[PDB]
Amino acid sequence: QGVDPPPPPGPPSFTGTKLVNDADHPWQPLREGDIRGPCPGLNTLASHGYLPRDGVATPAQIITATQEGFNFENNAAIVATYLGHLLNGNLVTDLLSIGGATPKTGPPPPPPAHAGGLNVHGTFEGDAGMTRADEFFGDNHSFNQTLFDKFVDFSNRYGGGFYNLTVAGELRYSRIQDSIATNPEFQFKNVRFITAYGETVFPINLFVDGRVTTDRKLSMEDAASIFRDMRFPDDFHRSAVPASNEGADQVLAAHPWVPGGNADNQVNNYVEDPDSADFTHLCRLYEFVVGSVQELYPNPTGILRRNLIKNLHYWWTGVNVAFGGCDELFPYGQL
Ligand SMILES: *[C@@H]1O[C@H](CO)[C@@H](O[C@@H]2O[C@H](CO)[C@@H](O[C@@H]3O[C@H](CO[C@H]4O[C@H](CO[C@H]5O[C@H](CO)[C@@H](O)[C@H](O)[C@@H]5O)[C@@H](O)[C@H](O[C@H]5O[C@H](CO)[C@@H](O)[C@H](O)[C@@H]5O)[C@@H]4O)[C@@H](O)[C@H](O[C@H]4O[C@H](CO)[C@@H](O)[C@H](O)[C@@H]4O)[C@@H]3O)[C@H](O)[C@H]2NC(C)=O)[C@H](O)[C@H]1NC(C)=O
Ligand SMILES: *[C@@H]1O[C@H](CO)[C@@H](O[C@@H]2O[C@H](CO)[C@@H](O[C@@H]3O[C@H](CO[C@H]4O[C@H](CO)[C@@H](O)[C@H](O)[C@@H]4O)[C@@H](O)[C@H](O[C@H]4O[C@H](CO)[C@@H](O)[C@H](O)[C@@H]4O)[C@@H]3O)[C@H](O)[C@H]2NC(C)=O)[C@H](O)[C@H]1NC(C)=O
Ligand code: HEM
Ligand SMILES: CCCCCCCCCCCC(=O)O
Ligand SMILES: [Mg+2]
Repeated sequence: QGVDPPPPPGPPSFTGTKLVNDADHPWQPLREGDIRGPCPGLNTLASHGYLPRDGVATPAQIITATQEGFNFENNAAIVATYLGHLLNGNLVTDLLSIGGATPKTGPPPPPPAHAGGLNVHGTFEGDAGMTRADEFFGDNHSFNQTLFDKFVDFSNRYGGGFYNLTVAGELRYSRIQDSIATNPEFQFKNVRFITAYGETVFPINLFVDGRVTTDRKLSMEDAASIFRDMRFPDDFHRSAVPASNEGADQVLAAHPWVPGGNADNQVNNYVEDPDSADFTHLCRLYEFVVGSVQELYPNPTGILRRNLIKNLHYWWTGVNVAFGGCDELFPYGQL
């Protein structure tokens, strides 16, 4: 009949480094029905049992898992999780797939809402990823060895054989160029424009062992373990502090870029979108997403309406802090 969704967890009581690849959280292979998707962080958490091993979880579980497993900062966890949930989760059962569609999220929502999981392309998941191919090429969720080979190449060329912030700057730009040249449906706007810079530093801030204090750099062995195998490095210790997108500004600065996309179903035809969110116009992202939610849920009532209102408020609490203040929207009024 429905769940009453609780407010998000706050930061963990203990925020220092610790062993996260421990005896209680062993890597285990996929079973039938287990879901994995485009996020190596969530994938690894599920394969080590920080999340349900089937890859279906509540927002609350996802937040706590990203904190426990990686020391993902609380507000960043809230912004990412409720974004994912609002667009791609089942608001009634309070369950989100970290990958594709599954009966495990429960009775489907009214169309055009889908609860189809983080795999759904075009509003959250998008193009020019590091180890995943653009949806246009037919698979936006699987690890892609050719792309990981480029990751290794760029690490060799710019990072001494390791992934560091210099490499991030170069790889991000190059991957944008690849999509311009090869993908006629390439989009790099709104949510994707913002998340694409954060994701390039997460390997440095979160996949590098927390006992490394200076010269933070990720080995290709550790990268492959997480990105491909969904496995923590042996004896992996999380970041010694809550962290998220530190250094993403410098990635952009290395190759200034403007939100937009290839126009008119043609390659090498990138047109700027002046209405898109960008890093000095973050609240546009809030407004865009609320708009998208209204398209998914044009006239909700009952538990669905209630759970939408709550989840929108939950998300806003994170957005308000992370974006430095946005006016809360109330598309369905109040409870
Ligand atoms: C990601 O990982 C990558 C890979 O590890 C990493 O890249 C390293 O980046 C650092 C910088 O961040 C590199 O170090 C810098 O190198 C600068 C350039 O070095 C060249 O030029 C030096 C200066 O040249 C002057 O003097 C010569 C005459 O000697 C003259 O011709 C020039 O015109 C100019 O006037 C030169 O000394 C240097 O040569 C020495 O070193 C090389 C080896 O690199 C050696 O072969 C030579 O025999 C000689 O010993 C070289 O040709 C350098 O300028 C810069 O120095 C700054 O810091 C010093 C203090 O240490 C200051 O005194 C100085 O004023 C500068 O401000 C610095 O050392 C490093 O070499 C990279 N490593 C690799 C593997 O490429 C990224 O940093 C990582 N990214 C992140 C964010 O972590
Ligand atoms: C893993 O990920 C990679 C990268 O996303 C995928 O490989 C790409 O596959 C696409 C589709 O097959 C390739 O697209 C085609 O590229 C041509 C240009 O290629 C050259 O130039 C690029 C850089 O500019 C190099 O990376 C590449 O090595 C080549 O030297 C274009 O000419 C093609 O355009 C035609 O098709 C499009 C789409 O219909 C039309 O819009 C055009 O008008 C035109 O008719 C085309 O876009 C792409 O080159 C591949 N890249 C690489 C690096 O291989 C893998 O498929 C993916 N999968 C796995 C499992 O590996
Ligand atoms: C907190 C909730 C999280 C959500 C909802 C989430 C969601 C996503 C999604 C949808 C993508 C694909 C983006 C795209 O294709 O445009 C992605 C990619 C990524 N996520 Fe997560 N993520 C979360 C937490 C984390 C954490 C904690 C980490 C690291 C510890 C992480 C690291 C990454 C990285 C590195 C990528 C990029 C993979 C690539 O480009 O190859 N995420 N995430
Ligand atoms: C100052 C930058 C604020 C960053 C807002 C990012 C919005 C959602 C983040 C999702 C990150 C991820 O892919 O895990
Ligand atoms: Mg993608």
